Amino acid sequence: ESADLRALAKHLYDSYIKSFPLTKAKARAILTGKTTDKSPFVIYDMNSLMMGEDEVAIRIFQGCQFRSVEAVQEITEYAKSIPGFVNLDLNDQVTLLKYGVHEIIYTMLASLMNKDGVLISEGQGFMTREFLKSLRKPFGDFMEPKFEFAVKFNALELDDSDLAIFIAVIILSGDRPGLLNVKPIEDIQDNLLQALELQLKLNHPESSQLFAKLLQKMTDLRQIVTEHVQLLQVIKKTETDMSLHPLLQEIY
Amino acid sequence: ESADLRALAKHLYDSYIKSFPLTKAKARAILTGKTTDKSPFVIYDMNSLMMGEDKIEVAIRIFQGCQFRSVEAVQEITEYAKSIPGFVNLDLNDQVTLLKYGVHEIIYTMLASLMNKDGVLISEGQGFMTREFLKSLRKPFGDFMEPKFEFAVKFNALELDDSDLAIFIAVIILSGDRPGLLNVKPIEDIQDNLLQALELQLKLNHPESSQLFAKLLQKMTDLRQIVTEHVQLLQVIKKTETDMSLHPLLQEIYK
Ligand SMILES: O=C(O)[C@@H](Oc1cccc(C(F)(F)F)c1)c1ccc(Cl)cc1
Repeated sequence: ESADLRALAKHLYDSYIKSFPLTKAKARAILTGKTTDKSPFVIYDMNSLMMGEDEVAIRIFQGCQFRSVEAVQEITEYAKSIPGFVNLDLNDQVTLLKYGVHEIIYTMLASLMNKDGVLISEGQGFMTREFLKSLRKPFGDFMEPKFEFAVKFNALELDDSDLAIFIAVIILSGDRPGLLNVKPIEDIQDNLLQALELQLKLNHPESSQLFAKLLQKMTDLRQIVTEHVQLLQVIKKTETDMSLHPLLQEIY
Repeated sequence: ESADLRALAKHLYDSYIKSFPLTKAKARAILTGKTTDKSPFVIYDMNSLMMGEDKIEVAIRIFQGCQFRSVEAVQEITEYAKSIPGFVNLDLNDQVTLLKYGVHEIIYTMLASLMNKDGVLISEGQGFMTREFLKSLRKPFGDFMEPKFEFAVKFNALELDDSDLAIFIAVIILSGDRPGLLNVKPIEDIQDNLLQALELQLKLNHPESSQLFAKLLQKMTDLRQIVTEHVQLLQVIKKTETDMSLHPLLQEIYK
C-alpha cells in the first residue's frame, strides 16, 4: 500500500541528482573522507585567496550571492519536478520559491560544510572557517552562524535520498505569506511528509525519532534565514560603489 | 512496546491537571455556550475596565497584570517540569536554562487555549478582554497581544486538547538546543521519548488528522518568533517608560 511513498521517494531522488551537480555523497567524499580525484585548492588566509582564481571581504560576500543565484535556478528546476507543483496556481509557485529558496540554500550548504570550512567553486576549492571569521567586522560574523547550523545538521547524517524529500517539504509549506490557494499545497506536503517518514525509517532504522529531530531543524533554518536577511543591512552602510555594477544590482 | 508511552501519556496528563488550574477544556466551555454560571464579564473599552474591576494610566495597569499572569504561569510551568520523568535528575544549571526562555514558549502555547479569534480569557476565566480593546491601546502597547492572537487562531486550528498539550508542553521544555546546556545528550534522550509518546498519542487521539505530529512540530517555529517579537518590544518599554518595574522571576529569564 505504501509503495508510492517508496516511489515518489526515488522520483524525487532522481530529480535531485539531475538538478544538483554536487551531491552530498560527492561533497563529503571530498571534504573529510579522503577523496583522491584531485584534492581541492585550499584558502586559509589573505594570500592563498589572492591567486585562487588561478578589496577582499566585499568580493567574498558578493561571490557568495553570485552562487546563491545559480542555486536558485537549480532549486527552481527541482521544485517543478515535484509532483503537483506546476499544477498549482502560478503566483503560488512563485511565492513558494520566493520564501523557500534561502532555507534550501542553507540546508544544502551544510552538505558542503564541515566544522573546519566549506567547499568552494564546486568542490574545487575549500575556504577555511577560521579564515572567514577573520574577515572584516561587517563580514566576520555572517558565515559563522551557518557553520554553527551545519555541524548540528550533519550530526543527523542524512544522505541525498533523505535530503531530496526534505527539500521538497520546505518548498511545499503552506504558510508563506500571500498564498491564494493553500490546500493543494498542504495536501502535497502531506504526501511528502509521509514519504519522508518512511525514508527516514528504513534508511536509518535505528536512529529513533529522526523524523521529529529533522522537522525541528526547520525551526533553526528560519532563524538562520531571518538573521541572514537582517544582516543584509550593512549593504546600506557599506562602501557602496559608483555605477560600475548597475545591471548586476537588480540581477541580485 | 506501546503501552510504554501511554503510561507516560497518562502520567503527564495528570501533572498537567494538577499543575494548571485553567485547562483548555474548561476555557473552551466558557468561551462557548456551556454556561449559565461560567459566562465572562466582557471588557472592550475603558468603562468596562471600570465596573469591570468590581467582579474580581490603563495601558500600563493592564500590561503589569499581563506580566503578573506570566509570573503565576512561570510558577505552574515549573511545578509541571519537575514531574517530567528524569527532568529533576539533570544538572542544576541545565534545569535552570531549560526553564529559562522555554517558560515563554509555553505560556503562549497555553495562552492560545484562552483565546478565540475575538479575544482572550482574563482573571480565572471570569473575564474576557476583546482583541480590539487591546489593539486600540497606546504607544507601543497596542502591538503586544496581536501576534499572540495570530498564532493562537492558527494553532487552535489543530484541535488539540489537554492530553495532547501535556506531552507537547513537555517536548518544548526538554529540548536541548538552548544556550548554556552543559550536558546535552541526556536531555535529548528524554525528549526522544516524549516525542514517541506524542507521536503515538496524536495518532490515537486524532486518527483522522494525518500528519498532525508534523504540523504540530513545525509550529515551534512560530513560537520562537512570537517570543522574539515580545522580547524585542520589551526593550522599547524601558526607554519610553523608566518608571515601570519588572518582576524578579521575569527579570533574569530575560536574556
Ligand atoms: O486579570 C488578570 O488575571 C491579570 O490581568 C490581566 C489583564 C489583561 C490581560 C492579562 C493576560 F492574561 F492577558 F496576561 C491579564 C492580573 C493578574 C494578577 C494581578 Cl495581580 C493583576 C492582574
